[PDB]
Amino acid sequence: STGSATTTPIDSLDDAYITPVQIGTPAQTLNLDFDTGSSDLWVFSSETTASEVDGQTIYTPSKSTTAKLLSGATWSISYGDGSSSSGDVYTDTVSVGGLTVTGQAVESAKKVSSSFTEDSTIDGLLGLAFSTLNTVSPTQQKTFFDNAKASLDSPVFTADLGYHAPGTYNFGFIDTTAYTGSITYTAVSTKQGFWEWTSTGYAVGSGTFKSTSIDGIADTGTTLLYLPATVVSAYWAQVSGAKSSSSVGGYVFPCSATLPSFTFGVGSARIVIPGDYIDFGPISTGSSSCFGGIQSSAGIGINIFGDVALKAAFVVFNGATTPTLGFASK
Ligand SMILES: NC[C@@H](O)c1ccc(Br)cc1
Repeated sequence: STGSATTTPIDSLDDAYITPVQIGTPAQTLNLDFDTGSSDLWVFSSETTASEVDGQTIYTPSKSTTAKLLSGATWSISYGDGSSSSGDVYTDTVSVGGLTVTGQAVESAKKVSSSFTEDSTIDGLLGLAFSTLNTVSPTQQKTFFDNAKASLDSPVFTADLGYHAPGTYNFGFIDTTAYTGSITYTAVSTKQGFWEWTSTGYAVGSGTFKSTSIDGIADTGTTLLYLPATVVSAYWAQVSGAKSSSSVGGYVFPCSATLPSFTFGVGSARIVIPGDYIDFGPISTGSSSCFGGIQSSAGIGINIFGDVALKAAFVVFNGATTPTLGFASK
Protein backbone atom coordinates (compact mmCIF):
# COMPACT_ATOMS: atom_id res chain seq x y z
CA SER A 1 0.00 0.00 0.00
CA THR A 2 0.82 3.70 -0.22
CA GLY A 3 -0.57 7.03 0.85
CA SER A 4 -0.16 10.61 -0.33
CA ALA A 5 -1.46 13.74 1.38
CA THR A 6 -0.98 17.45 0.84
CA THR A 7 0.48 19.44 3.72
CA THR A 8 -0.34 23.17 3.97
CA PRO A 9 1.31 25.98 5.93
CA ILE A 10 -0.87 27.27 8.77
CA ASP A 11 0.09 30.91 8.18
CA SER A 12 2.10 33.26 6.00
CA LEU A 13 5.35 32.45 7.85
CA ASP A 14 5.25 28.65 7.49
CA ASP A 15 5.17 28.40 11.29
CA ALA A 16 3.86 24.81 10.94
CA TYR A 17 2.11 22.61 8.40
CA ILE A 18 -1.21 20.79 8.65
CA THR A 19 -2.25 17.62 6.88
CA PRO A 20 -5.81 16.25 6.76
CA VAL A 21 -6.29 12.93 8.55
CA GLN A 22 -9.41 10.76 8.58
CA ILE A 23 -10.28 9.26 11.97
CA GLY A 24 -13.11 6.89 12.78
CA THR A 25 -16.20 5.57 11.02
CA PRO A 26 -17.76 7.53 9.43
CA ALA A 27 -14.61 9.56 8.88
CA GLN A 28 -13.95 12.61 11.00
CA THR A 29 -11.34 14.74 9.25
CA LEU A 30 -8.91 16.63 11.47
CA ASN A 31 -5.97 18.75 10.39
CA LEU A 32 -2.89 17.43 12.18
CA ASP A 33 0.68 18.67 12.53
CA PHE A 34 2.91 15.82 11.33
CA ASP A 35 5.85 15.85 13.72
CA THR A 36 8.98 13.77 13.05
CA GLY A 37 10.20 14.92 16.47
CA SER A 38 7.54 13.16 18.57
CA SER A 39 5.64 9.91 18.66
CA ASP A 40 2.08 10.53 19.87
CA LEU A 41 -0.98 10.94 17.66
CA TRP A 42 -3.21 13.17 19.79
CA VAL A 43 -6.31 15.18 18.99
CA PHE A 44 -8.63 17.83 20.32
CA SER A 45 -11.76 15.92 21.23
CA SER A 46 -15.18 15.87 22.83
CA GLU A 47 -13.30 15.22 26.09
CA THR A 48 -11.12 18.35 25.91
CA THR A 49 -11.83 20.89 28.67
CA ALA A 50 -14.31 23.25 27.03
CA SER A 51 -12.47 26.45 28.01
CA GLU A 52 -9.36 25.09 26.27
CA VAL A 53 -11.03 24.60 22.86
CA ASP A 54 -11.20 27.65 20.51
CA GLY A 55 -12.07 26.95 16.88
CA GLN A 56 -10.39 23.55 16.54
CA THR A 57 -12.15 20.60 14.96
CA ILE A 58 -12.67 17.87 17.53
CA TYR A 59 -12.73 14.08 17.40
CA THR A 60 -15.85 12.63 19.01
CA PRO A 61 -15.20 8.94 19.64
CA SER A 62 -18.82 8.25 20.67
CA LYS A 63 -19.81 9.00 17.04
CA SER A 64 -17.34 6.48 15.61
CA THR A 65 -18.50 2.88 15.26
CA THR A 66 -14.90 1.68 15.19
CA ALA A 67 -13.66 3.58 18.28
CA LYS A 68 -12.76 1.54 21.34
CA LEU A 69 -11.54 2.90 24.68
CA LEU A 70 -8.05 1.60 25.44
CA SER A 71 -8.91 0.80 29.01
CA GLY A 72 -6.65 2.30 31.64
CA ALA A 73 -4.38 4.06 29.18
CA THR A 74 -3.35 7.68 29.70
CA TRP A 75 -0.84 9.98 28.04
CA SER A 76 0.93 13.20 28.86
CA ILE A 77 3.44 15.05 26.74
CA SER A 78 5.60 18.15 26.97
CA TYR A 79 7.19 19.61 23.87
CA GLY A 80 10.42 21.53 23.29
CA ASP A 81 8.57 24.85 23.06
CA GLY A 82 7.09 24.36 26.53
CA SER A 83 3.60 23.41 25.35
CA SER A 84 1.84 20.29 26.64
CA SER A 85 -1.25 18.10 26.48
CA SER A 86 -2.64 15.00 28.17
CA GLY A 87 -5.64 12.69 28.23
CA ASP A 88 -6.90 9.17 27.61
CA VAL A 89 -6.69 6.83 24.62
CA TYR A 90 -8.91 5.18 22.05
CA THR A 91 -8.07 2.86 19.20
CA ASP A 92 -9.73 3.66 15.89
CA THR A 93 -9.24 3.54 12.13
CA VAL A 94 -6.94 6.28 10.84
CA SER A 95 -6.30 7.11 7.19
CA VAL A 96 -3.76 9.47 5.65
CA GLY A 97 -3.96 10.19 1.94
CA GLY A 98 -5.58 6.84 1.16
CA LEU A 99 -3.43 4.72 3.51
CA THR A 100 -5.47 3.12 6.30
CA VAL A 101 -4.36 1.72 9.65
CA THR A 102 -6.85 -0.10 11.85
CA GLY A 103 -6.40 -0.16 15.64
CA GLN A 104 -4.31 3.03 15.70
CA ALA A 105 -3.91 4.61 19.14
CA VAL A 106 -5.70 7.96 19.00
CA GLU A 107 -4.85 9.93 22.11
CA SER A 108 -7.77 12.12 23.14
CA ALA A 109 -6.85 15.36 24.89
CA LYS A 110 -8.53 16.17 28.19
CA LYS A 111 -6.17 19.12 28.68
CA VAL A 112 -4.08 21.23 26.33
CA SER A 113 -1.79 24.15 27.11
CA SER A 114 -2.57 27.69 26.05
CA SER A 115 -0.46 27.68 22.88
CA PHE A 116 -2.57 24.81 21.48
CA THR A 117 -5.85 26.52 22.41
CA GLU A 118 -4.65 29.75 20.83
CA ASP A 119 -3.85 28.07 17.52
CA SER A 120 -7.18 27.47 15.79
CA THR A 121 -5.57 25.77 12.79
CA ILE A 122 -4.03 22.71 14.48
CA ASP A 123 -6.46 20.00 15.59
CA GLY A 124 -3.70 17.77 16.99
CA LEU A 125 -0.37 16.13 16.26
CA LEU A 126 0.66 13.00 14.37
CA GLY A 127 4.05 11.80 15.63
CA LEU A 128 6.52 10.24 13.19
CA ALA A 129 9.59 9.79 15.40
CA PHE A 130 10.36 6.31 16.79
CA SER A 131 7.69 4.57 18.88
CA THR A 132 10.07 4.37 21.82
CA LEU A 133 9.16 8.04 22.54
CA ASN A 134 5.41 7.39 22.72
CA THR A 135 4.02 8.57 26.07
CA VAL A 136 1.07 6.19 26.52
CA SER A 137 1.07 4.46 29.89
CA PRO A 138 1.09 1.70 31.04
CA THR A 139 1.29 0.18 27.52
CA GLN A 140 3.35 2.21 25.05
CA GLN A 141 1.70 2.58 21.64
CA LYS A 142 3.03 2.57 18.07
CA THR A 143 3.06 5.51 15.66
CA PHE A 144 0.93 5.57 12.53
CA PHE A 145 4.07 4.89 10.46
CA ASP A 146 5.13 1.90 12.56
CA ASN A 147 1.64 0.44 12.33
CA ALA A 148 1.53 0.98 8.55
CA LYS A 149 5.04 -0.18 7.80
CA ALA A 150 4.55 -3.86 7.05
CA SER A 151 1.72 -3.02 4.63
CA LEU A 152 3.69 -0.35 2.77
CA ASP A 153 5.25 -1.06 -0.61
CA SER A 154 8.52 0.24 0.90
CA PRO A 155 9.05 1.05 4.60
CA VAL A 156 9.50 4.80 4.08
CA PHE A 157 7.77 8.13 4.23
CA THR A 158 8.86 11.36 2.59
CA ALA A 159 8.47 15.01 3.57
CA ASP A 160 8.32 17.60 0.78
CA LEU A 161 7.49 20.82 2.56
CA GLY A 162 6.73 23.98 0.60
CA TYR A 163 8.06 27.49 1.03
CA HIS A 164 4.99 29.67 1.47
CA ALA A 165 3.14 26.94 -0.42
CA PRO A 166 1.64 23.48 0.04
CA GLY A 167 3.74 20.33 -0.12
CA THR A 168 3.35 16.60 0.29
CA TYR A 169 3.79 13.71 2.73
CA ASN A 170 4.02 10.34 0.96
CA PHE A 171 3.99 6.93 2.63
CA GLY A 172 5.38 3.77 1.08
CA PHE A 173 7.04 5.16 -2.05
CA ILE A 174 9.58 7.69 -3.29
CA ASP A 175 8.20 10.06 -5.94
CA THR A 176 11.13 10.35 -8.33
CA THR A 177 9.51 13.35 -10.04
CA ALA A 178 9.55 15.40 -6.81
CA TYR A 179 13.27 16.18 -6.60
CA THR A 180 16.26 17.07 -8.77
CA GLY A 181 19.52 15.13 -8.97
CA SER A 182 20.03 12.19 -6.62
CA ILE A 183 19.02 11.45 -3.04
CA THR A 184 21.99 11.24 -0.68
CA TYR A 185 21.42 8.90 2.23
CA THR A 186 23.04 9.29 5.62
CA ALA A 187 23.12 7.20 8.81
CA VAL A 188 20.56 7.56 11.59
CA SER A 189 20.97 6.93 15.30
CA THR A 190 17.72 5.88 16.98
CA LYS A 191 19.27 5.80 20.45
CA GLN A 192 17.30 8.84 21.65
CA GLY A 193 14.14 8.03 19.67
CA PHE A 194 14.68 10.71 17.01
CA TRP A 195 15.70 10.83 13.36
CA GLU A 196 19.18 11.82 14.51
CA TRP A 197 21.94 12.25 11.94
CA THR A 198 25.22 14.08 11.37
CA SER A 199 25.59 16.88 8.86
CA THR A 200 29.04 17.16 7.29
CA GLY A 201 29.26 20.97 7.50
CA TYR A 202 28.01 24.30 6.25
CA ALA A 203 28.53 27.40 4.16
CA VAL A 204 27.16 30.92 4.49
CA GLY A 205 26.11 32.53 1.22
CA SER A 206 28.82 32.19 -1.41
CA GLY A 207 31.43 31.43 1.26
CA THR A 208 33.68 28.41 1.44
CA PHE A 209 32.26 25.21 2.87
CA LYS A 210 33.38 24.41 6.40
CA SER A 211 33.76 20.67 7.00
CA THR A 212 32.53 19.95 10.50
CA SER A 213 30.27 17.34 12.09
CA ILE A 214 26.92 18.67 13.27
CA ASP A 215 24.76 16.13 15.10
CA GLY A 216 21.07 16.98 14.87
CA ILE A 217 17.51 15.76 14.42
CA ALA A 218 15.26 16.05 11.38
CA ASP A 219 12.15 17.59 12.98
CA THR A 220 9.15 18.63 10.89
CA GLY A 221 7.45 19.84 14.06
CA THR A 222 10.05 22.53 14.76
CA THR A 223 9.75 25.74 12.73
CA LEU A 224 13.32 26.99 12.70
CA LEU A 225 16.90 25.73 12.15
CA TYR A 226 18.79 25.48 15.45
CA LEU A 227 22.55 25.09 15.15
CA PRO A 228 25.68 25.58 17.28
CA ALA A 229 26.39 29.11 18.45
CA THR A 230 29.61 29.28 16.40
CA VAL A 231 27.76 28.43 13.18
CA VAL A 232 24.88 30.81 13.90
CA SER A 233 27.22 33.68 14.76
CA ALA A 234 29.07 33.10 11.47
CA TYR A 235 25.79 33.31 9.58
CA TRP A 236 24.42 36.47 11.20
CA ALA A 237 27.79 38.25 10.99
CA GLN A 238 27.09 38.45 7.24
CA VAL A 239 23.88 40.46 7.77
CA SER A 240 24.39 44.15 8.48
CA GLY A 241 22.67 45.16 11.69
CA ALA A 242 21.88 41.63 12.85
CA LYS A 243 22.22 40.92 16.56
CA SER A 244 21.15 38.50 19.24
CA SER A 245 18.48 40.14 21.36
CA SER A 246 17.98 38.78 24.88
CA SER A 247 14.64 40.60 25.07
CA VAL A 248 13.25 38.98 21.92
CA GLY A 249 14.97 35.64 22.55
CA GLY A 250 17.28 35.23 19.59
CA TYR A 251 18.79 36.75 16.49
CA VAL A 252 16.96 39.60 14.84
CA PHE A 253 17.86 41.63 11.79
CA PRO A 254 16.73 44.76 9.99
CA CYS A 255 13.75 43.98 7.82
CA SER A 256 15.46 46.04 5.08
CA ALA A 257 18.25 43.45 4.83
CA THR A 258 18.78 40.85 2.16
CA LEU A 259 19.68 37.52 3.74
CA PRO A 260 22.42 35.22 2.47
CA SER A 261 21.67 31.58 1.76
CA PHE A 262 22.80 28.84 4.14
CA THR A 263 24.17 25.52 2.90
CA PHE A 264 24.31 22.31 4.95
CA GLY A 265 26.18 19.12 4.12
CA VAL A 266 24.67 15.67 3.70
CA GLY A 267 27.65 13.42 3.11
CA SER A 268 29.39 14.87 0.06
CA ALA A 269 26.12 16.52 -1.07
CA ARG A 270 24.88 20.01 -0.29
CA ILE A 271 21.44 21.43 0.45
CA VAL A 272 21.04 25.18 -0.08
CA ILE A 273 18.52 27.10 1.98
CA PRO A 274 17.69 30.35 0.12
CA GLY A 275 18.03 33.52 2.17
CA ASP A 276 14.33 34.29 1.92
CA TYR A 277 13.56 31.06 3.83
CA ILE A 278 15.41 32.49 6.84
CA ASP A 279 13.15 35.58 7.09
CA PHE A 280 10.41 35.15 9.75
CA GLY A 281 9.16 38.71 9.52
CA PRO A 282 8.55 41.49 12.02
CA ILE A 283 9.05 40.57 15.67
CA SER A 284 5.74 42.34 16.33
CA THR A 285 3.23 43.89 13.97
CA GLY A 286 4.66 46.99 12.29
CA SER A 287 8.20 46.52 13.59
CA SER A 288 11.21 46.97 11.32
CA SER A 289 13.09 44.32 13.28
CA CYS A 290 12.65 40.85 11.80
CA PHE A 291 13.11 37.47 13.42
CA GLY A 292 15.78 35.14 12.11
CA GLY A 293 15.10 31.61 10.93
CA ILE A 294 18.50 30.33 12.07
CA GLN A 295 18.96 30.37 15.84
CA SER A 296 21.36 28.93 18.38
CA SER A 297 20.79 25.47 19.81
CA ALA A 298 22.88 26.29 22.86
CA GLY A 299 21.01 24.97 25.89
CA ILE A 300 18.77 22.65 23.84
CA GLY A 301 21.36 19.88 24.01
CA ILE A 302 21.01 18.99 20.34
CA ASN A 303 20.79 20.71 16.98
CA ILE A 304 17.44 20.76 15.17
CA PHE A 305 16.98 20.65 11.40
CA GLY A 306 13.47 22.07 11.52
CA ASP A 307 11.18 23.25 8.74
CA VAL A 308 13.52 26.06 7.58
CA ALA A 309 16.06 23.38 6.61
CA LEU A 310 13.73 20.56 5.62
CA LYS A 311 11.60 22.64 3.26
CA ALA A 312 14.70 23.27 1.12
CA ALA A 313 14.89 19.50 0.42
CA PHE A 314 13.00 16.39 -0.49
CA VAL A 315 13.52 14.27 2.61
CA VAL A 316 13.27 10.49 2.87
CA PHE A 317 12.61 8.96 6.26
CA ASN A 318 13.70 5.36 5.67
CA GLY A 319 12.31 3.06 8.35
CA ALA A 320 13.98 -0.13 7.15
CA THR A 321 15.53 -2.36 9.80
CA THR A 322 18.53 -0.05 9.79
CA PRO A 323 16.93 3.38 9.41
CA THR A 324 18.49 6.12 7.30
CA LEU A 325 17.67 9.63 6.10
CA GLY A 326 17.81 10.79 2.50
CA PHE A 327 18.07 14.36 1.21
CA ALA A 328 17.70 15.67 -2.34
CA SER A 329 17.56 19.16 -3.76
CA LYS A 330 14.28 20.11 -5.45
N1 LIG B 1 8.94 18.45 17.50
C1 LIG B 1 8.88 17.91 18.89
C2 LIG B 1 9.45 18.84 19.96
O1 LIG B 1 8.93 18.45 21.23
C3 LIG B 1 10.96 18.76 19.99
C4 LIG B 1 11.71 19.92 20.14
C5 LIG B 1 13.09 19.86 20.27
C6 LIG B 1 13.71 18.64 20.26
BR1 LIG B 1 15.59 18.55 20.48
C7 LIG B 1 13.00 17.47 20.09
C8 LIG B 1 11.62 17.54 19.96
